[PDB]
Formats: sequence, structure tokens, C-alpha cells
Amino acid sequence: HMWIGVISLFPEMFKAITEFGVTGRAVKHNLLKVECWNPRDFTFDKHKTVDDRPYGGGPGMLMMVQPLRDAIHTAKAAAGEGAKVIYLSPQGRKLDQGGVTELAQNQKLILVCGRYEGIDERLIQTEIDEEWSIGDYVLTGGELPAMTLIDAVARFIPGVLDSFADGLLDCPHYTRPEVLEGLTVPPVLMSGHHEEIRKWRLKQSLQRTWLRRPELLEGLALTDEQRKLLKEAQAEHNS
Amino acid sequence: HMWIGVISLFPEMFKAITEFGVTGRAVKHNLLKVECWNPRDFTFDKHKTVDDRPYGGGPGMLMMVQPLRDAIHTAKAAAGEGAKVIYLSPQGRKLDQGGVTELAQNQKLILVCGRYEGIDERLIQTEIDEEWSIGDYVLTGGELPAMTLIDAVARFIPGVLDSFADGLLDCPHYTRPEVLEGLTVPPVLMSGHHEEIRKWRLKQSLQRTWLRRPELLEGLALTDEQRKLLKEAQAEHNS
Ligand SMILES: C[S@@+](CC[C@H](N)C(=O)[O-])C[C@H]1O[C@@H](n2cnc3c(N)ncnc32)[C@H](O)[C@@H]1O
Ligand SMILES: C[S@@+](CC[C@H](N)C(=O)[O-])C[C@H]1O[C@@H](n2cnc3c(N)ncnc32)[C@H](O)[C@@H]1O
Repeated sequence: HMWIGVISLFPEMFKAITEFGVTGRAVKHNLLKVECWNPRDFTFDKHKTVDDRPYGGGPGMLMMVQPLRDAIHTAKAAAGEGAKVIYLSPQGRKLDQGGVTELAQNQKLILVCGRYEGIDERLIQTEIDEEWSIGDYVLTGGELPAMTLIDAVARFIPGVLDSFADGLLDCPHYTRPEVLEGLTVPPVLMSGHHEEIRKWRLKQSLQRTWLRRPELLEGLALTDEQRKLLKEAQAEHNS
Repeated sequence: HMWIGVISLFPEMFKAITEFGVTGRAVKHNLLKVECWNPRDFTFDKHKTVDDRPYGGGPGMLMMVQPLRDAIHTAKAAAGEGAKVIYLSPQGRKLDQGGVTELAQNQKLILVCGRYEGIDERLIQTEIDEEWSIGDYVLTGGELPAMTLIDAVARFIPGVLDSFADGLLDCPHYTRPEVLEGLTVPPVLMSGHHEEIRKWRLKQSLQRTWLRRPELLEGLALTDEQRKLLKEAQAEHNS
């Protein structure tokens, strides 16, 4: 069971994870609960203003402090004690599978989604526990990053359901038909030999990591078998 | 003008970008067009089967080849000549702002969204031009990655509308009120001095990059002004 509070100007976006696929089933079955608060609903002016001008000028707008702060405090009260508050931002800790495993240890999170140029620095200081980025690129809002985080952590919730699992890229996979545009399925996978198949998959994962993302292998303490299969793949490449 | 074809089992997820915010306005105004095809609609069996068992066993399922291949070919025909076909996968090129700028050079892309354990390796060989990842973590499907890519590239389309822009994290931003939980807005930003403000923002970007993501600075050819402001920030830190 995991509870995620979300602060967003566009809560309907979250239907993309709550209504579809494995995450949607997690939500319908109560394995994951996602509750949203919208800063617009905390405004008091006639036109429900949710942006504000940055001090110092420059182009762009910021989220208005009062509606956003009020929304955050409502979510914190709903979460009760022990909920970590995360702000999605490219200035935050870059998400990776280790970071996903750490976040999945939380039974409650509140995810704050910015729009426009972002949010006031002092709200980060006073209301946010951690800032997290989904990658070194800039999106229009924090909603896709928050949904990405939700989706990645939800995979760890028992009952909801490997690249980076053991630190390696996944092996190639094949299904019917046996021959596709003259390309055949590797016969080892048709052999029925479980141990040969296991080794092939592991060797492929090693080879693909080495060729595509060699920096990922630096970080790893390979097993003796992995060292051997990696050496075999590298010799085949040099042949 | 940019055209994006999407192949997905859950095309309704894309409402999250087509109906909301800056990307939603881009779609309504015809700056961005997003067209979806669903492999389910290309099935012929009574129960519209879209998954299939992997050769070699192991847990999990793959996308079924025939419906997915047929959907891809329909999208390719709709795109006409010159559309790059991308498969979203953690085995692909990790997206970053340089990669976003390169993808934004395409007037047409087709984005293939996998589910389950993925897709047959031979379809990658025969139908996919490039594989791209949004980060080193595993999600339940390619839809959030495809939407992330769409959102990031859409920011480059003229008329739709900085971290990583010049390679640096953004500076902190402040809006009303002047004092928030006893934290005051930096007086330079209230000074009205454009050149002082510009320098402060740049120095803050340098400082924040250095402290949070020092590896990003390695990659940069700093200007003389940036070298100076970075040195000032580092001396203030050592004081
Ligand atoms: C246009 S961005 C704000 C851009 C601002 N100039 C900056 O670089 O931080 C709008 C919202 O999307 C969130 N956002 C953009 N890219 C993100 C990313 N890669 N990871 C997490 N959140 C992101 C931001 O933190 C911000 O609240
Ligand atoms: C459960 S993942 C497939 C996992 C498979 N064992 C692997 O590691 O490649 C399901 C779909 O989501 C896409 N996906 C998962 N994480 C992604 C990421 N970080 N970037 C892009 N696509 C991703 C996949 O390529 C796949 O088609």
C-alpha cells in the first residue's frame, strides 16, 4: 500500500496513470491511492489567479505563492505524519533505479508539480523535503515527471506486477513468428534448455550494456560467471 | 509545425498532453499534431489479443508482433516520406537537452510505445530507426516516455511558449510576498538594476550547478564572465 498526494493545476492529467494499464489496476484495487489538490481551488480572487510575476523581471511567470502554499498544507494534513514532500524540478536529484528503490520505501509521498517558470525558492526551503528530476531536459510542467515517478515506484508495490535491476540493460526478447522478414529466433531460445537460455540472456545483457552504456559496467561488481560471459562476448566482437 | 504519430495500446493517455496546458494549446492551435494508432484495432481474433509469449520462456509477455507491425505500417503510411520511427526503451539513447534539440529538428516522428516486457527484437531491427530512453529507470509502458519526449520537443516549436539551455541549472526565482516565513527576497532583485540582476542570476546558476551537479560544469566552455562569477561564488563558499 502506497499513498501519493499530488499538487497540480491539471489533476486530470493523472488519469493517464490512474485509469490505464498496470497502474490503473493498482489504483482500482487499492494497492496505490493517488489524491490530488489543485491550487486553483485555493484562490480567492474573481479570476482564480494561480500565477504571479517574478521579482527582478525577466520573462515568464511563477506559481503564485498563496494558493500553492495552501494546497500543500491541505495535502500535508491529509497525509498525516511521515509524508515526504517532493518538488519535481530539473535542479533536483536525477532519478535512476537506485533512487526509485529509495523512494519506494515511503508509504506516503506528496508530489508538488510546478508550471510556468517554477515556484518561489522560499517554498522549496520551507515546504519541500527533496527535489527530484526525471532527467536533464526541461518539460512544461511537473505532472509528467510526477507520473513517471509514480509509475516507477508502483512497480515495487507487491501485487502490482530487468533493466538496471542488477544494473544491466535487458536482453533482447522474441515472440512469434519463428522467422520475421527472414530474421530467425536464436535457436538457443527454441532448445528448451533452461540453463543455456539463462546464460544466453545474461551474456546478451552484458554485451548490450558494454556496447551501448559501458559506463554502467564501471559501477558493477560482476560475478565470476558475469566476468566470463562478458569476456566471451568481447572476444566474439574482436573476431 | 510538428507531426507526431504514436503507436499505443492506451491512446487515451495522450489526453494528458493534448488537452492541458501549453502542449494542449499547441495541439488546439495546430502547432503540434498528434495522431494515434492502437495495435488492438489491428487484431483479428475474437478477443483482440495484443500480447504473446516469449520464446525461451521466462516470466512475462511481449507485444504480439502482427497487430503492432500492422499499426506501425499504417502510421508510416500516414506520415509519408521522411518520418523517423522511435522506440521508447531503457536500452535506448538517454534523453538530455542536446538530444531534445536534435529530435526537435524532425518535422515528423512516429513514437512506438511498448507494454509488458517489450517488443520483438526483430521489429526493432526492421521497423525502428532509433531507440530512446527517458532515464535509467523502468516504467510500465512507453506512453509516459513518449509524452515526455513530445512535451520536451514541443517547447522548441515556435509559438508554443533556462536549465541546460546554456548547460547550467536555473537560478532561484521569487515572487510575492516580499517576506515569507521570515525569508526575504534578495534585495538585488528589488533594486531595479538590470545588469546587477543579470549577473546575480548567472552567478546563482553557476553556484547551483557547481554544488549540485559539478559534472555538468566539466562539459562547458565558460565565458570569461562565467569564470569570474563562478570563482566569486566558490570564494564565498570558502569564507
Ligand atoms: C518550464 S519548467 C520550469 C523551468 C525553469 N526555468 C527551470 O529550469 O527550472 C516548469 C515545471 O516543470 C518542472 N520540470 C521541468 N522539467 C522537469 C524535469 N526534467 N524533471 C522534473 N520536473 C521538471 C519544473 O521544476 C517546473 O516546476
Ligand atoms: C516493463 S518495460 C519493458 C521492460 C523490459 N524488461 C526492459 O527492461 O526493457 C515496458 C515498456 O516501457 C518502455 N519503457 C520502460 N522504461 C522506459 C524508459 N526509462 N524510457 C523509455 N521507455 C521505457 C519499454 O521499452 C517497454 O516497451
